[PDB]
Amino acid sequence: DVLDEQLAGLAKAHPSLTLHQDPVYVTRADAPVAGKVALLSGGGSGNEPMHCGYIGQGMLSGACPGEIFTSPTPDKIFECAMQVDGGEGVLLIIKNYTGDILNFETATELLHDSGVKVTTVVIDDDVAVKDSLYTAGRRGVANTVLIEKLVGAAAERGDSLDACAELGRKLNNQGHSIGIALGACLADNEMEFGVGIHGEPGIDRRPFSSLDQTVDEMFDTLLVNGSYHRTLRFWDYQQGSWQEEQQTKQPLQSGDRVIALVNNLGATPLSELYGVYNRLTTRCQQAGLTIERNLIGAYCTSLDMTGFSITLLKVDDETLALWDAPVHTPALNWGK
Amino acid sequence: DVLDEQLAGLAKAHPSLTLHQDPVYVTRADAPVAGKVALLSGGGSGNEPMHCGYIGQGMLSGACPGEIFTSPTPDKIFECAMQVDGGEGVLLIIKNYTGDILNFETATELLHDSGVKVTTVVIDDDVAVKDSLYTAGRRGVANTVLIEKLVGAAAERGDSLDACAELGRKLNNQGHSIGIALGLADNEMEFGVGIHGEPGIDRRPFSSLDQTVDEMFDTLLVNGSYHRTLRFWDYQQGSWQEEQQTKQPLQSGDRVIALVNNLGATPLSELYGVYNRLTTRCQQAGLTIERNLIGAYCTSLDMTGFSITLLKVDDETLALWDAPVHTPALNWGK
Repeated sequence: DVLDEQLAGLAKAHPSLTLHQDPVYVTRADAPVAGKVALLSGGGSGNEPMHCGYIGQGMLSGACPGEIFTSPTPDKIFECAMQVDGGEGVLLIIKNYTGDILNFETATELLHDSGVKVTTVVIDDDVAVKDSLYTAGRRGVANTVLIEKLVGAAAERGDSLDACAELGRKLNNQGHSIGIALGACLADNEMEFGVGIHGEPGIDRRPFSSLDQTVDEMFDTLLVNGSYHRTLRFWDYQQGSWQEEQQTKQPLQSGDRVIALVNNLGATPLSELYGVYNRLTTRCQQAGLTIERNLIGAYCTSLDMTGFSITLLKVDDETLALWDAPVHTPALNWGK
Repeated sequence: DVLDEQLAGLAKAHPSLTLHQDPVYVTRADAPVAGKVALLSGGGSGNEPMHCGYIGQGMLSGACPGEIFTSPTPDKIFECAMQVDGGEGVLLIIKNYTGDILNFETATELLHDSGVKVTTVVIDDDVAVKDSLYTAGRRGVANTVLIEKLVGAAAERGDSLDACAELGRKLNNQGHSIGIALGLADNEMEFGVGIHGEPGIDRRPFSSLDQTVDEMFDTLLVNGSYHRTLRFWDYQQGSWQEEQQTKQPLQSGDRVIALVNNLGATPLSELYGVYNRLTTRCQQAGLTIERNLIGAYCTSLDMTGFSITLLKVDDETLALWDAPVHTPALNWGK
């Protein structure tokens, strides 16, 4: 009942979104938007504003909330995708959770069989742990926000479904996150190091010394666990089947230009995030990493968890242009 | 050196801001902005993004933070005002705490004597408690954000200092806030809490979110009417002037802006729940919500709780609301 109230609250607060019922999902009020690739994502509730706060021009066409930390069911994704298709196809952005993979796969196959041009982007940016509670491989966390915006800008520009997907998968290979918690959504002055956004265990528990030192070791870990080989699955709409792809991520390195997301996991004071950004900037400078753009705030939460995550995404000039492009969502608003 | 690191983080993240040192204050990087009334505010650290996240075009020209929950010293205010004045004068916005009142007063008077056209707007929107720990009269809370935007838009349009101050004062007489905290024992809430952790009306039980909103909404109505004396700087006379003023409660036919504000550690999903119930009570009482803001706009560090603010508006102030704003915490328009 409280999930419904929250969803009705979102709809009343934002007349530019439409709350659908039977089954439940959220789209832009003007969807289907003709002439442009539609972008869709979704996942459990409890990560707000992800994803419902990112519905609007220059970002998501729609999103399908599940129950708390629980993948939406495939009827929500299918119907939402049908709702948002504007004749150019629908790109599904999927965080690497087993329930999310399972459910978005089911929908995608069926959408293709229903005549909708579709393909998929998997997000696996969390560098901490391989094969956590609900994940085969690495977890999909805050970098999803950054990809949704960048791919959103590409779609809004009028790039083909293939160009959008390719951009998303490439950005996926160059984004790197890690989170810490000081309290659950742990002993005294002890942090869960490398925590995930649905309450999952991290690398371990360790002492929390200071914000600066916590940041140093988060930063170091981005570098140390940066290298990553794995197989991902994507929908080939030409062949009309799942295709296994082997991709390797390279660590960030001196010379790289980055977007930095310093993200509140739920209950960290905002002053402290600037303290985190301050230390992050110093460590990037010393490594030869140039932070070109940043976001600081509550973008990918875990209910009321006390902690924060850091995300660094390699970018170029073309990507910065996509960053700087307009976006109009509840949670991210700039440009004309 | 946490506070210093934090402010350094802010200057690094926002090249559109200048962090000044000796004394410490923040301004727009293009301050002084000639041709417009400058807006300045300040207060203790710990209410972020209030105030430094409100520095930019269409809102504040600068801000003066203090220590944790502690008024900025008058040197910061004096120096910030001087830095931001663009020849059209400086409007100081002040939340009603005794240390804020004194230090702002000290700076306002000295500024006038140093040749700066200056006046003041005092914020006392918290309906909960008269004479809290650090306040004579009513506490100044999240309506500050709404006034700072609306007055910010008026300044940016080119309204005079007098017109800007008069608008600020009128809005302060039409805006109504209350907050609650859950962190207190099991399922208990501090009702009518402040943003520095001052006591509320009492401790009471927390039954449900909807029930909490209902009682917050009722209190906005019940404590709506308020008469008190406020002091402002008359720059024509060169003196403090007292004015007896009265707020009317919210009533049927009123149109309002709503701010559902995170006091620090409330999940965003829950604020939409609050907003849902708030609209229901508003519509039931014949109040129209025209615009809304939901999120973390006036915090109290990592407090578990939230506040509701309702500000009566008309067509003219809606136009000021819709006007561009470009700050770290509020960004829209061309």
